[PDB]
Amino acid sequence: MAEDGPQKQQLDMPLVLDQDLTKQMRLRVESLKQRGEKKQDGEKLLRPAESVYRLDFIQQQKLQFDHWNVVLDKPGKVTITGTSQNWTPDLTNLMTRQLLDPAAIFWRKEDSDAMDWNEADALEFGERLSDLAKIRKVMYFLITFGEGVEPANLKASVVFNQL
Repeated sequence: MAEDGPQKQQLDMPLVLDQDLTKQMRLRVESLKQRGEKKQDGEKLLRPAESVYRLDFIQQQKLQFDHWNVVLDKPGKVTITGTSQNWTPDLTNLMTRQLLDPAAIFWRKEDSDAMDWNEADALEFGERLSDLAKIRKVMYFLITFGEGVEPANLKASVVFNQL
């Protein structure tokens, strides 16, 4: 319950995964209800490399979109790709550099509670957030568990301080 802002309003909303992968994450909620025994929280499914980021639009306009601490059921990192709505993470994933893609990256190691945030790329993505004001209808983005590793179980967390 740490107060990130001057004790004002705090709006922290987690972000969901691609619908297919989310099929394994939300299925997690059911895992705890039926046989949540060996059903680990992560997503033990071999998926290509695409997680969507879906969250209602926090249309506060007083929104302090600041933290994008994203995690995986395993200490590691994941890649964030900012593309247009003509690119679906479900039908596509981290595409080449021909598409507009500012690659921002977050790395969370629990054996090393250190987070490496590549912002120069996320700064360009800062401009992408303004475009959100044009997609103010919802939050949608592309993600990809680094093909070869298992973040196909990325449970993201966003801590913003609402003004």
